[PDB]
Amino acid sequence: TDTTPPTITLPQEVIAYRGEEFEFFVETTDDSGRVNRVIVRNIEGADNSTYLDPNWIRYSTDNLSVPGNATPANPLRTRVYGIVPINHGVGPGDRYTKYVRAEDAAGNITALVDKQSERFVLVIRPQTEKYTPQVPTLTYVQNANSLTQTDKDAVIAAVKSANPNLPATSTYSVSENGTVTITYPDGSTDTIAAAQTVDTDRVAPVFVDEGRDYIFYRGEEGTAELHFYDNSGKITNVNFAGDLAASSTYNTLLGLGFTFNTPNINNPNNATEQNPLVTTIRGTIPKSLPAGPGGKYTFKVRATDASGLTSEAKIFRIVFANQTDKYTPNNPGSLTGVLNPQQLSTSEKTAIEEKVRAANTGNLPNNVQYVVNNDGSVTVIYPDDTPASRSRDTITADRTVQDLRPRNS
Ligand SMILES: CC(=O)N[C@@H]1[C@@H](O[C@@H]2O[C@H](CO)[C@H](O)[C@H](O[C@]3(C(=O)O)C[C@H](O)[C@@H](NC(C)=O)[C@H]([C@H](O)[C@H](O)CO)O3)[C@H]2O)[C@@H](O)[C@@H](CO)O[C@@H]1O
Ligand SMILES: CC(=O)N[C@@H]1[C@@H](O[C@@H]2O[C@H](CO)[C@H](O)[C@H](O[C@]3(C(=O)O)C[C@H](O)[C@@H](NC(C)=O)[C@H]([C@H](O)[C@H](O)CO)O3)[C@H]2O)[C@@H](O)[C@@H](CO)O[C@@H]1O
Ligand SMILES: [Ca+2]
Ligand SMILES: [Ca+2]
Ligand SMILES: [Ca+2]
Ligand SMILES: [Ca+2]
Repeated sequence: TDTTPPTITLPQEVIAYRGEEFEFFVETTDDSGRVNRVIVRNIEGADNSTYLDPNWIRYSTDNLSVPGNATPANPLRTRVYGIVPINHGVGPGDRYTKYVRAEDAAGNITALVDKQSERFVLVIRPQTEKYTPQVPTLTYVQNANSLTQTDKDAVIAAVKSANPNLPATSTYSVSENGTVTITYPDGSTDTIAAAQTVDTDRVAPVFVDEGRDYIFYRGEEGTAELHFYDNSGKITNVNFAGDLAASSTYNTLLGLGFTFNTPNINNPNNATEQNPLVTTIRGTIPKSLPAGPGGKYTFKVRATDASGLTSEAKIFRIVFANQTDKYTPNNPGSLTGVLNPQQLSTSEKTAIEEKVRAANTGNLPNNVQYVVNNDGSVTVIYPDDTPASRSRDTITADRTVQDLRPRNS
């Protein structure tokens, strides 16, 4: 008959964190295939004892005392689980050696032998041994020895952002110099040193487009996109009117009807090199301003970061261009026969103008003017043309006129 007790397989050590749920499994088999009892108990007590302390160590075994419940293929599974109290000690003696016994249906029970038979040690550790926080992105501040509440909130946010797997019940404290204390729910802590959380902001924002000339064609609306970034990733102000000369130029452009829009100025993380802050300048230089050496506005812009560092005044320009600088007429698809190449008739001029018109729809402005000259060359006058800033193209008479005079006999 069966004289062999069941075989019990279980972890020798189970680390359980203070405050948290723990669970592990004990596996029991027997050659009979049936196990009738699995017991977790204190060493103390008579052979029949099932007294077990602490009260929060719990166990359960589904399928007890069922034929076929304890085979090698399908071992009997006993769950050992509980919640460690939040105020349990985590000292070296905060451990429990408890004994697991099993009995088959023939009554064979595993022997209970102090420090030798089947047992586990449940070891209670602080939550900080489970969690290792990651360093945040550096927060750049005006004074790393005296953080503002805004600085501290930013460090906490950057620590929480880099630590999505820490307990949600974890609290964060930032000291005057940026040292971060993370307090887990059991009162254990981690520290992130100030060197890994904050540094002094010593670099003013950068105007990426310093020195750039933005071309605006007279009489056509244009835009200029200006880009800024800071080492902190944040700009708080862009200032085109930092002194009298700058202000004058700025207000002159406003006077022409331009707009300046920097929509992300109040957003966080609005100004990195990869994703810079963008100021868009939109407007039209009217034709009443001529192009030429003086046909320009030289601006000065400054940008300030959240620590109060303001860049030097940095130059960019708007430079005016005539429309002829961006348009090139297409020649007519055929020449027009002329009886007298030195003096076209009205009908010949009309025919040329029509061919030049047809060749240029979709290319030149719809409000260009064509003047067919007496020799059949065509003056193209763009709508920004003025006496002070002529804006024109010429199509030569070899591209428009074909002499029809016969050849001698
Ligand atoms: C009460 C007594 O003297 N009993 C002895 C008995 O001693 C127990 O033997 C166990 C091993 O079989 C352990 O060595 C027990 O020590 C520990 C443990 O379980 O590891 C030490 C831990 O530090 C302690 N944990 C805490 C938080 O204090 C636990 C705990 O007090 C108990 O597990 C109760 O939950 O105990 C040791 O106490 C053994 O020596 C037998 C031999 O026959 O004689 C008496 O029964
Ligand atoms: C208008 C004025 O006299 N402002 C002076 C200021 O002198 C200005 O300083 C600017 C640099 O910050 C430019 O050098 C200004 O010159 C230009 C320019 O912007 O490039 C010359 C251009 O030809 C002119 N454009 C047109 C279409 O006439 C512009 C334009 O007049 C201005 O930008 C409008 O404000 O100006 C230069 O004039 C400087 O001298 C300060 C010192 O306190 O005093 C006034 O603000
Ligand atoms: Ca057996
Ligand atoms: Ca830790
Ligand atoms: Ca900065
Ligand atoms: Ca042209």
